[PDB]
Amino acid sequence: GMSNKFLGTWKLVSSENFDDYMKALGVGLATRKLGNLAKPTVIISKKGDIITIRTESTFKNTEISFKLGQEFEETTADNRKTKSIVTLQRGSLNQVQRWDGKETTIKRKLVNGKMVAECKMKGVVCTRIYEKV
Ligand SMILES: CCCCCCCCCCCCCCCC(=O)O
Ligand SMILES: [Cl-]
Repeated sequence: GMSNKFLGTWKLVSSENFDDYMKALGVGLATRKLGNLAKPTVIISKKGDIITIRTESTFKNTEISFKLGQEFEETTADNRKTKSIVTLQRGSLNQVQRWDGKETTIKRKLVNGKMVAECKMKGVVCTRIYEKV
Protein backbone atom coordinates (compact mmCIF):
# COMPACT_ATOMS: atom_id res chain seq x y z
CA GLY A 1 0.00 0.00 0.00
CA MET A 2 0.95 3.66 0.28
CA SER A 3 4.27 4.06 2.09
CA ASN A 4 3.90 5.43 5.62
CA LYS A 5 6.62 7.90 4.62
CA PHE A 6 3.84 9.90 2.89
CA LEU A 7 2.12 10.41 6.26
CA GLY A 8 2.47 13.80 7.91
CA THR A 9 2.61 17.52 7.24
CA TRP A 10 4.34 18.93 4.14
CA LYS A 11 5.19 22.53 3.25
CA LEU A 12 5.51 23.88 -0.30
CA VAL A 13 9.13 24.92 -1.00
CA SER A 14 9.15 25.20 -4.79
CA SER A 15 6.67 25.64 -7.61
CA GLU A 16 7.57 25.55 -11.31
CA ASN A 17 5.11 26.30 -14.14
CA PHE A 18 2.08 26.55 -11.83
CA ASP A 19 0.73 29.61 -13.70
CA ASP A 20 0.49 27.78 -17.04
CA TYR A 21 -0.96 24.73 -15.29
CA MET A 22 -3.70 26.94 -13.77
CA LYS A 23 -4.31 28.53 -17.18
CA ALA A 24 -4.77 25.07 -18.69
CA LEU A 25 -7.41 24.39 -16.01
CA GLY A 26 -9.31 27.55 -16.98
CA VAL A 27 -8.41 29.49 -13.82
CA GLY A 28 -8.94 33.24 -14.19
CA LEU A 29 -6.30 35.96 -13.76
CA ALA A 30 -7.09 37.23 -10.25
CA THR A 31 -7.29 33.67 -8.93
CA ARG A 32 -3.97 32.71 -10.57
CA LYS A 33 -2.27 35.69 -8.94
CA LEU A 34 -3.27 34.45 -5.50
CA GLY A 35 -2.56 30.85 -6.49
CA ASN A 36 1.00 31.76 -7.49
CA LEU A 37 1.54 33.57 -4.18
CA ALA A 38 0.19 30.69 -2.05
CA LYS A 39 2.54 28.43 -0.10
CA PRO A 40 0.22 25.67 1.07
CA THR A 41 0.67 23.04 3.72
CA VAL A 42 -0.42 19.54 2.67
CA ILE A 43 -1.38 17.01 5.34
CA ILE A 44 -1.56 13.34 4.51
CA SER A 45 -3.18 10.94 6.98
CA LYS A 46 -4.89 7.55 7.02
CA LYS A 47 -7.63 5.77 9.01
CA GLY A 48 -7.88 2.11 8.09
CA ASP A 49 -7.85 2.04 4.29
CA ILE A 50 -9.18 5.60 3.93
CA ILE A 51 -6.46 8.05 2.94
CA THR A 52 -6.97 11.79 3.46
CA ILE A 53 -5.11 14.60 1.71
CA ARG A 54 -5.80 18.01 3.19
CA THR A 55 -4.46 21.26 1.73
CA GLU A 56 -4.36 24.47 3.78
CA SER A 57 -3.57 27.96 2.49
CA THR A 58 -4.69 31.49 3.30
CA PHE A 59 -6.60 31.56 0.00
CA LYS A 60 -8.24 28.11 -0.19
CA ASN A 61 -8.44 24.89 1.85
CA THR A 62 -9.30 21.55 0.25
CA GLU A 63 -9.71 18.00 1.47
CA ILE A 64 -10.17 14.61 -0.16
CA SER A 65 -10.69 11.22 1.44
CA PHE A 66 -10.53 8.10 -0.68
CA LYS A 67 -9.70 4.42 -0.98
CA LEU A 68 -7.10 3.45 -3.57
CA GLY A 69 -8.67 2.53 -6.91
CA GLN A 70 -12.24 3.63 -6.08
CA GLU A 71 -13.68 6.61 -7.89
CA PHE A 72 -14.93 9.45 -5.66
CA GLU A 73 -16.46 12.93 -5.94
CA GLU A 74 -13.97 15.78 -5.51
CA THR A 75 -14.19 19.56 -5.26
CA THR A 76 -10.89 21.15 -6.28
CA ALA A 77 -9.25 24.37 -5.02
CA ASP A 78 -10.53 26.24 -8.12
CA ASN A 79 -14.03 24.84 -7.50
CA ARG A 80 -14.16 22.17 -10.23
CA LYS A 81 -16.48 19.25 -9.46
CA THR A 82 -14.59 16.18 -10.65
CA LYS A 83 -14.76 12.42 -10.49
CA SER A 84 -11.36 11.26 -9.32
CA ILE A 85 -9.38 8.09 -8.69
CA VAL A 86 -6.10 7.72 -6.80
CA THR A 87 -3.85 4.79 -7.75
CA LEU A 88 -0.43 3.51 -6.67
CA GLN A 89 2.28 2.84 -9.26
CA ARG A 90 5.87 2.12 -8.27
CA GLY A 91 5.49 4.01 -5.00
CA SER A 92 3.88 7.04 -6.66
CA LEU A 93 0.42 8.23 -5.56
CA ASN A 94 -1.36 9.10 -8.80
CA GLN A 95 -4.53 11.17 -8.82
CA VAL A 96 -6.62 11.57 -11.97
CA GLN A 97 -9.45 14.11 -12.06
CA ARG A 98 -12.16 14.01 -14.73
CA TRP A 99 -14.77 16.66 -15.49
CA ASP A 100 -16.57 18.07 -18.55
CA GLY A 101 -14.73 15.60 -20.76
CA LYS A 102 -11.37 16.95 -19.55
CA GLU A 103 -8.69 15.28 -17.48
CA THR A 104 -5.70 16.24 -15.34
CA THR A 105 -3.26 14.17 -13.29
CA ILE A 106 -1.38 14.89 -10.08
CA LYS A 107 1.37 12.41 -9.29
CA ARG A 108 2.94 12.60 -5.86
CA LYS A 109 6.17 10.71 -5.12
CA LEU A 110 8.92 10.73 -2.52
CA VAL A 111 12.38 11.84 -3.64
CA ASN A 112 15.17 11.98 -1.07
CA GLY A 113 12.66 12.69 1.69
CA LYS A 114 10.89 15.46 -0.25
CA MET A 115 7.44 15.04 -1.78
CA VAL A 116 7.27 16.00 -5.44
CA ALA A 117 3.94 16.71 -7.09
CA GLU A 118 3.83 16.63 -10.88
CA CYS A 119 0.69 18.27 -12.26
CA LYS A 120 -0.18 17.61 -15.90
CA MET A 121 -2.89 19.05 -18.14
CA LYS A 122 -2.85 19.02 -21.96
CA GLY A 123 0.94 18.83 -22.30
CA VAL A 124 1.53 21.47 -19.63
CA VAL A 125 3.59 20.10 -16.73
CA CYS A 126 3.99 21.76 -13.34
CA THR A 127 6.32 20.54 -10.59
CA ARG A 128 5.80 21.42 -6.92
CA ILE A 129 8.22 20.31 -4.21
CA TYR A 130 7.32 19.92 -0.53
CA GLU A 131 9.50 19.49 2.55
CA LYS A 132 8.44 17.48 5.60
CA VAL A 133 7.62 19.64 8.62
C1 LIG B 1 -4.25 25.73 -2.56
C2 LIG B 1 -3.48 25.59 -3.87
C3 LIG B 1 -3.41 26.92 -4.62
C4 LIG B 1 -4.67 27.76 -4.46
C5 LIG B 1 -5.15 28.31 -5.80
C6 LIG B 1 -6.45 27.63 -6.22
C7 LIG B 1 -6.74 27.66 -7.72
C8 LIG B 1 -5.76 26.89 -8.60
C9 LIG B 1 -5.19 25.60 -7.99
C10 LIG B 1 -5.83 24.35 -8.56
C11 LIG B 1 -4.88 23.15 -8.64
C12 LIG B 1 -4.15 22.81 -7.34
C13 LIG B 1 -3.10 21.71 -7.58
C14 LIG B 1 -2.20 21.52 -6.37
C15 LIG B 1 -1.26 20.32 -6.50
C16 LIG B 1 -0.45 20.16 -5.23
O1 LIG B 1 -0.89 19.50 -4.27
O2 LIG B 1 0.68 20.69 -5.11
CL1 LIG C 1 -0.54 30.31 1.91
